[PDB]
Amino acid sequence: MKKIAVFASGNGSNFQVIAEEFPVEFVFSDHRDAYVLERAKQLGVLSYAFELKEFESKADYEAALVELLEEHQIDLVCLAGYMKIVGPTLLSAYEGRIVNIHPAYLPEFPGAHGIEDAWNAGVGQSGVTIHWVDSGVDTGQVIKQVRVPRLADDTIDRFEARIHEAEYRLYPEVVKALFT
Ligand SMILES: [Cl-]
Ligand SMILES: [Cl-]
Ligand SMILES: [Cl-]
Repeated sequence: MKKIAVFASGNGSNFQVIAEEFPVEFVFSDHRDAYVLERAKQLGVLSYAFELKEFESKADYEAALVELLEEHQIDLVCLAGYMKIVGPTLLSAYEGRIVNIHPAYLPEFPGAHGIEDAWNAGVGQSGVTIHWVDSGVDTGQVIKQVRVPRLADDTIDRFEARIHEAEYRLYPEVVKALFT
């Protein structure tokens, strides 16, 4: 059985869902004040945290990540709200072992704010994409994709909530197939 690690930069809502249905070795955050650390404390999940400011370069930053992953014998790294590009240091160690979820029907609206990009565009449907991570930005092999509709009386809050709910149901399903 694979040992799973989770990277979350913010609220860590996806981490909450994963940790409830899958045993998580530990969860990392690039923000020492992220709320995902609070959830880990409540779920009894090990949690590490260090910022980019504490390193000379991004290479040294990702070097600490690799050492941390290798120490816990991590077999799969789930990016659940990790708002940072995966550099070559981390890719060289965990190529084809890193999955990521994206609040957009790739390759439509890639980036950090795929929700706002799709909402400002006026497209009738967005989606949720779970894929592998390579050198490119959101250009990995797609594992699972679903469409998320846009309503008439939809605010940016109502629309964002529909995407996140789609993420909470899709992520455990995809991991369930990859976990074993
Ligand atoms: Cl999240
Ligand atoms: Cl997200
Ligand atoms: Cl993303």
